[PDB]
Order: sequence, then structure tokens, then C-alpha cells
Amino acid sequence: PMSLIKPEMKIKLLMEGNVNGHQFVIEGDGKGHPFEGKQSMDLVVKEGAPLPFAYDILTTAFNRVFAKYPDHIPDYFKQSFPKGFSWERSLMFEDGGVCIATNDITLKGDTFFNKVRFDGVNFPPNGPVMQKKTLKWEASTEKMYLRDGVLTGDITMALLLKGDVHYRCDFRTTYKSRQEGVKLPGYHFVDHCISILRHDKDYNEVKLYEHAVAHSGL
Amino acid sequence: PMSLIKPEMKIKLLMEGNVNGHQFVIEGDGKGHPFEGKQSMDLVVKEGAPLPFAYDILTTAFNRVFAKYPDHIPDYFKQSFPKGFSWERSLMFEDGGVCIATNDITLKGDTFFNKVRFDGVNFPPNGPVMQKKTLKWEASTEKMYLRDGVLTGDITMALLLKGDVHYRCDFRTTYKSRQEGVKLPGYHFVDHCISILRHDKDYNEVKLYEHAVAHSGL
Amino acid sequence: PMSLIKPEMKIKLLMEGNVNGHQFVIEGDGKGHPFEGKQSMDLVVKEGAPLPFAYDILTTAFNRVFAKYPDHIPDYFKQSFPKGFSWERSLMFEDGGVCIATNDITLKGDTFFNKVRFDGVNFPPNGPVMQKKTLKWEASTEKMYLRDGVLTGDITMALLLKGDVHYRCDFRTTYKSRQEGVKLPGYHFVDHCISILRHDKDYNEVKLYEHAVAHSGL
Amino acid sequence: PMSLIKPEMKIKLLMEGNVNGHQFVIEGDGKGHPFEGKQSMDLVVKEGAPLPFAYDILTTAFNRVFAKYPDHIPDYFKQSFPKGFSWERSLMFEDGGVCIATNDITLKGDTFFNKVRFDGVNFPPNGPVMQKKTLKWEASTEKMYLRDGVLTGDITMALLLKGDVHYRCDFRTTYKSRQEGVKLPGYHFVDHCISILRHDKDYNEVKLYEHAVAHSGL
Ligand code: NI
Ligand code: NI
Ligand code: NI
Ligand code: NI
Ligand code: NI
Ligand code: NI
Ligand code: NI
Ligand code: NI
Repeated sequence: PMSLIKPEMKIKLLMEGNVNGHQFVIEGDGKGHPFEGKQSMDLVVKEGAPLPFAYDILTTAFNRVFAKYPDHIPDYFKQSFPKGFSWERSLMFEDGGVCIATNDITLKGDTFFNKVRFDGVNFPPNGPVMQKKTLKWEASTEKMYLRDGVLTGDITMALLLKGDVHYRCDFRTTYKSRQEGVKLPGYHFVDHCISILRHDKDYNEVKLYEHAVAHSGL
Repeated sequence: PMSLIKPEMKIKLLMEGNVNGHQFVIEGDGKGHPFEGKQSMDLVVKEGAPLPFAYDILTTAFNRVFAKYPDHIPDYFKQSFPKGFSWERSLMFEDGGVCIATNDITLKGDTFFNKVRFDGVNFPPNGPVMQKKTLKWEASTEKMYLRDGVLTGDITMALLLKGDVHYRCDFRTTYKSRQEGVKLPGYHFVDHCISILRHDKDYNEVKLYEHAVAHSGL
Repeated sequence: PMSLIKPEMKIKLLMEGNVNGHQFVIEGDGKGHPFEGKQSMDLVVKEGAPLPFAYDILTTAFNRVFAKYPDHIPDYFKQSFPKGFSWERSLMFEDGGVCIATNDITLKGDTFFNKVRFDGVNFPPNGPVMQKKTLKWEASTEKMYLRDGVLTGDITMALLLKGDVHYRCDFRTTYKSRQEGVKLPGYHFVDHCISILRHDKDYNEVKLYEHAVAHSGL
Repeated sequence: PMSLIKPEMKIKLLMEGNVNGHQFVIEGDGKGHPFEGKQSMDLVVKEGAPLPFAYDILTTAFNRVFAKYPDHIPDYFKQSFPKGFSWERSLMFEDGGVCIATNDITLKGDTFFNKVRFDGVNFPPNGPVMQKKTLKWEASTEKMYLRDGVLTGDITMALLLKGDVHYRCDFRTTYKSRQEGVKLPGYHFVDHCISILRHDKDYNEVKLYEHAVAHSGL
């Protein structure tokens, strides 16, 4: 595919989730610059407010199209349109918490639509997630490669916690395009930095931003 | 609590799930002998038939009330009524597949009602689960203990596959009672044996059975 | 093989180890009843005394011959003589500690000789292992099966700590016989209970005991 | 400490190891440019030749001093002299193989001396490691942070195998300086690229090279 994605795109998102039994719905309205690998979004909790867990666990669920890919690495994501692609992710936290997030991404006009599901279980009640002790995800480098023919990104993630300590989470995301004839990339990397730019007291309203750049390491 | 659960009880269940993008709904009608630790259930796929993955990954999601507890070990489950209890489980397969299952169990008359959710992601497309190469779960021994005050069961599970080889899965289930004043047990074990007694060609109809016995090891 | 192992056997052992940089040597003199699955041993720290870490992490390194096997399950271990067998084990603790233990077991007369190596790394300095806060390993059930043709035992292990909490460790042991024509068992279980019967203040002298019984579950 | 490490340094190394029961000794003679983050080494198998497993599993055991650190990130390694530092590492492969590597690094004149130990267990006999099917480690990005006060590096590593597929290994290295008053860095990254430049048929003689650069991501 010869991508027709534009330098400026809009984003609409709906997330339905359940973490440690707490049900919630979050709506997102955003935009981004696909070729610059930058995007931002306004998130609003529509059901389940106020959330009783760390908002940070949800943020990476709020689209690799927004990553700056150099010409020498096939861009699986920008090639995946007009039909779109979906992804599945496991988030395994070091204290036993486990989450699964999925997103089905489609395109209508210049807007990407995202149908997101997020489920989390086994978080210790007095742990940093249920006690809202997280400050941010540190920047990261995602390792992209094919597993049984499916593009997969593995990441060593870490949440900085109050008290200046880290809490590790291992990510595995599988990406599946619905577009025919996509050229698959070889082993590569995608640097990321996700940030909550601002938020209200209970995180009912959050401004999120991500910068991502693909590269060949070394 | 002084349990009023009877020697014969009925079971009603509804599971909504999504594995590797495949959505499905399964209804269960069963019964069991709580004090003998035995139960059986008739399962029918109501939506999403025929399932494109190994039915076995779902079976343990289809109630520890059905486990023979000796008098010297507090029975967290039989004490959890009339209000009921819920559980959350992570299933981590050795080839990357990850599932989360949850069940909210309630009681009406002599019938346990089960609201079950099952989500699975990252299964390799040519793996034993997506290729339906499983034969059964082997019997197991669940290790029960408290983690940050929450009763937790960890298990070394294994699926026997065609070709006489095994496929490992690690289970962690957290159990949370809604009943006040429940007496918590110390570290103990629960032996299990779950079996599909019979099924039709595509597993649209399955007869399931479980035998479970709690003990103190040694 | 038709085992000539006797109902009463002796044991000689030498362990060379290094945990978090601390080098040590421990000698063991013991005995056991192979067909009853019971054994005991006197252990003496010969170098590296006093150990600065929890002695309990070492104890399972101090022979599955000492397990009561029923007639219907092939006994890989009692069949492994006179040539002997060796085993390798990874111990993965939940806070990042990782140990590898190995033992080459031989037989001379009525005495099993054990050449043991134990290495442990990445234990947090203020963790329960380096701070000697363990009380005992809980009893366990080892799941025995073949992995790529090699007998393997996976176990959900747990150390009881001071303060009435548990610290999890996952075990994987691979067993390899040097005896020709050994009949391999199918999937089965081995219940264990290991205990330090008594010890001096710094654990320079320890009396250890293990009871183990193989079975088919259910 | 105000580092006196020079732009050109020499390296002497001795590794004693045992993988899946195979004992070996390898000697290394090399050199590097600490401030450029580049080093190379000539490795010779002195005992245990020819190795029956993939040489690649050993290569990262053959010193973070050789990493280009920018001025804004404290360099734990170049500050660790003249007394030196040591490190411990767990290598957890996706098919069950587990290795532990350790290195005690000292300095005499302009030469770093390395006392290395490498132990590996539980590798499937027909797996890529025991069958020598690896081609190289892909480049990587190590995530550096403090865990219970100890500098730790976690990495998502991957070995490229014959047949154009990847084999994952998770690394955790803990670094411990013997030098007093070292300024600890905050969360950061170290990009790496390790390569076998050339080797003889059985890998008895190997020319190894590494390029590494520390950065703050984004
Ligand atoms: Ni084209
Ligand atoms: Ni804030
Ligand atoms: Ni009472
Ligand atoms: Ni059948
Ligand atoms: Ni015979
Ligand atoms: Ni004592
Ligand atoms: Ni200074
Ligand atoms: Ni070559």
C-alpha cells in the first residue's frame, strides 16, 4: 500500500474497561501528526468516576500509526489503511497484576476510530496501582519483530512511583492488519514517551500526549 | 458463617468472551455436590459458533464451593453465602498466550448463578490453541494462600496435546468474598481434575465435570 | 532396570555455592528409606560461615530416589542405577532473585554421592532472603512430565516468612539418567514436605528432613 | 569520583562455565575506547572444545565502562575505579533455558581484569541453543534503574535464528560498585549492539565487538 494518511489526522476513541472489579467507560477526542510520531488526546471518564486505581495503567491503550518511521523500515501501520488494523496487548506487572487491552482501529475521512477494551485483575489492594501511587511511565523502547508471522512488540516498561522507586511491567502487543499486501518489517525498534500533560483531581479529565520514533538501533 | 449450602445444588452460567478477536457467548446449566467436591455442567455455544480455538482453554472458567474441604481447613467458599463471592484469574501460557477470566457468583434458592467473562490474546496463529490441538488439562494441585490479605490460588497447569506432549499454563486466581466475618484459611492445597466427558464435533455442546479436594499436603 | 536400591541407604554430599557474591561450601552426611520416600541429613558449613542469606533457599538442593513411587508409575530415579543421574534446577523468586542448582548423583556401595553447585543472584539487599526472614518452605506438589524428551518437574513453591506472609518461587528441575533403557513415566505428581528439624544459631549446623510421595492426582 | 579511565584501555578475561552439563573455560584478550562505548576481544576456548551449544548465549558475559555516557547522566561505571565493580545477570530464555552470569571487574595499570562465571540449565536438547541454530543477538536497549538501591538493567533481548525467526531472552543485570561515594544515575537507557566479527568453524576462536551508548530516551 502507498499510504494516503495525512500529516494531520483526528482521533475518536471509546474505552470500556474493568479493573479489579471496577467498571468504567472513557471517551477520547484527539489528533496527531502521523509522520512526526506525535499525538495528543482529551480523555473523559463517562462511567465509573472517580476511578479507584492509577490512571497510568490505562494510558498506552489510548495507535502505532503515530510513530515516525524512517524510509528504510517498512511501516506496517501507515500501510494498514483504508481497512485498518487491530492490536492486542498483555501487561504483566511485577506484583501479579495482569491486564489485557485491545483496540480495533478504523478510519473514516481523516479520523481514526478506536474501539478499546481494557481488563485488569490480581492487583494487590494495597499495591501502587490500587493505591494510586504512580507518577508516570518512563520513556521506553519497543522491540518489534514477527512471532509466528504476526508483528509483535515486546517492551520493558516501568512506572515511576511516589518515593522515587520503579514498578515494572512487561508488555507484549500483537498487531494485525486487515489490509492486503502489507510489506512486513524486520526486527526494529520504536522509542516512546507517553505523558499525562495535565489532569483534574480525580483524573475524570486527562490531557495525554505521546511521541514515538522508529529506528534500527546501534 | 455457618454454611447452609446443601449437599445438592444447581448451577446457571453465562460466559461472554473474546479470544484472539473471536467473540462468543456460552450458556451453562449444571449441578453439583458441594461437600463431595464434584460438579457437572451442560455447555452450549449461543454466539460465535463454531469456536476457532481449543475449548479446553475455557473450561476452568466454568466455583471453588465445589471442593471437598476437611474440617481443619476453613472453607472460604462455603462461608461466602448468602452474599456470594467473585474471582479473577490470569492464565499465562508458555507460548505467549494470555487470558483473563472473571466470575461473579451469586445464590438464589438452591442455584448458583455465574456471570463469567473470558478474554484471550497473543495466541500464535499456528499454536496448539488456535489450531485446536489440545486433548485435556491434566489433574492439578492448586496452592492456596493469602497475598496482601486476598485469598490466592497459584497453579502449575498443563494441557496434554496431540502427539503426546504438554503445553504449560500458569494460573493465578484471586478470590474475594462479599460475606462479612469469613474465617480465612492458612496455606493449603486443592487437588483438581477437570474433564470434558463428551462433546459434539465442534464443541457447540459440551458435558463438563470437575472433582476437587482440599488438603494440607505432606 | 530392575532396581537393587535397598530399603536403607546412606548419603554423602558436597555443595559449592555463591549467593549474591558470598561464596560457601557445605558438607552433608545423611541417610534415607527410598521406598518410604523419607530422608534426613546433617549439614555443616565448611567455608563461608556464617551465611548472610536465608538457609532455606538451599535446602531442596540437599534426590528424587527418596520418593515413594506406586507400582503404576515408572520410577525414573530408582531405575537410574548403578550409573546414576543428574539434575539441573532454576529457582525463580518473585522479587527477582534467581538461582541455579545442579547435582550429579552417583552410587558406591549403599551410599549415594552428591556433587552439588548452587548459584544465586539478583536478590534485593533488603529482601527476605538477604535479610534472613524465611521460616520454611511450605509443602508442595511437583508436576512431572517430559519436555522435549527430558523428565521435568515444575513446582509452585512458597516460603513462609516472618509476619505471616508468603514469598513465591517457581521451580523447574530437569532430570537426566545415565542408565540405559530406563522406562519413562507419563504425567504425574510428587508431593513433598521439606523441613529443617533443628539448627544452631547461624545455621552452620542443620538437620534436614524430606518426605515425598508420587501419585496420579485426582 | 573523578574518573582517570583513559580513552584507550586493555582487557583480560577468564570465563569458567557449565551449560547443560558441559564444562568449559574461555580466555579473552581485548581492548576498547571507554568514552566511545566500543570494545573488541579475541576469545579462545581453553577447555571443553568444541562447545556443543550456541556461542551467542555467552557473548554478553564477555563491562558497562564501555558505553558512551553523556554528561547529564551519572556514569556509575567510570566512577567505579580504582576499586572496581561486579555484576550479576540472569538470562531467562523463552523455552525454559536459564543462565546466570557474573563478572568481578578489577583494574591494574590500564587493563581491566574480568573473572567471569557462566552457568546454563534447562535448555531443551533439540532447542536452538543446544542445536547451534543462533545467528546473532539483535541490537538492544537496556533500561537502567535502581531496585532496592542497586543499579539494575532490564533488557528485552532476542536471538535471530536460522530460518528467519527470533528467540527471546529476558535479561536482568545488577551492578555493584566497590568504590565509595559513587553518584547514582536516575532512570536511563543504554543502547547496545554486540557482534561476533569472525570465528573459526567450531567457535574455538572468536573475535567479538560491542558498541553501546547511554541516553535519556524520548
Ligand atoms: Ni506497493
Ligand atoms: Ni499531576
Ligand atoms: Ni461463626
Ligand atoms: Ni473428544
Ligand atoms: Ni526391564
Ligand atoms: Ni529455628
Ligand atoms: Ni566528586
Ligand atoms: Ni559465521
